[PDB]
Amino acid sequence: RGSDQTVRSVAGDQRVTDPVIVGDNSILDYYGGSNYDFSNNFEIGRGTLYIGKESYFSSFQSAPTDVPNSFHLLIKNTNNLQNNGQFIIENIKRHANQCSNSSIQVFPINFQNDGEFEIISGGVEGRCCLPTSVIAPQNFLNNGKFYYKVLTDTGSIYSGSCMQNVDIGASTTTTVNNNLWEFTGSINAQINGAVSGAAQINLDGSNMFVNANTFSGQVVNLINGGSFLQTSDPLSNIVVINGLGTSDTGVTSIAVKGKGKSFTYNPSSGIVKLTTVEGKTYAYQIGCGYNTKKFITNNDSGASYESADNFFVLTYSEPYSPQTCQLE
Ligand SMILES: [Cl-]
Ligand code: NA
Repeated sequence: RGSDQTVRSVAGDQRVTDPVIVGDNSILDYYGGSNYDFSNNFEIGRGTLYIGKESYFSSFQSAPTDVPNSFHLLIKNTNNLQNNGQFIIENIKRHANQCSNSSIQVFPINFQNDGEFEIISGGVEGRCCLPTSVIAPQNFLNNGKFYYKVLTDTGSIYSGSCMQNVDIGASTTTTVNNNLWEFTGSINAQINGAVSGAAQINLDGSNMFVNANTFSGQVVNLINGGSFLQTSDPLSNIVVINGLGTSDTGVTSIAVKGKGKSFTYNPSSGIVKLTTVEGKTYAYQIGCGYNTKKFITNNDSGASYESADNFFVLTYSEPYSPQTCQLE
């Protein structure tokens, strides 16, 4: 060969009380089990930690394995989770046409992600997969990439009904995002704790709900019909939201809790202001290049977003086409 390489491939349920240490050029493949419970530290180098229903080493053309379609991961009482490599969690049983009985609960005191953290969850067309997924370290520091994808039992993106609720943060936690979040497929990302830093969040067909009172430094990009929704009272900061428009890739939207009273858009500043009947005004930076006459506003029950909250919804009837702002 020439270089070092370690592969640990470990089948079945695991109750892990020792530290999880993955070296550089090393892969630790926990697979097959229905119950995973970790309670000590994680030190992931420039290698891969994989926890999933199918082995990391299985492929598109692999025969099914006789494991239950059930996947429960708990990380709790862990003091430190440090990821410098790839950390993948996947609940999908290949070629199963039932939803996994699945829960993911990630509650380490500290989670520092310097590499890639990816969660892959199954959706099934015609079914309604709604697994439990809570990512709420007391302290979450993302210097790398946090991907959440909902895929079919063969690995294509799932875009159907049953938006999977993914709780990110909690009322006491602190999240700093300094690089990238990307949520792909039928995901309702519930941002339930404070987020600060300087980062991008890509919503590829997904919905993100800003439910907390601190959401700063985060630029949001709406792709393939993704939507930004805010349920908390207006933020002091003007959130940047790119991609509002209508194309054949979908209709993206921006929505604020309540019922619409009015809106104003300044084509020389890029700021749109949405005012609700209760008198709350939400300000967002959507870019210059929009024609005020082509905005559309509606009230929604929430059902279009698989929410129970009423929303005042802003859309735009032509494609996203940003321009540089000019006062003129
Ligand atoms: Cl749910
Ligand atoms: Na409602």
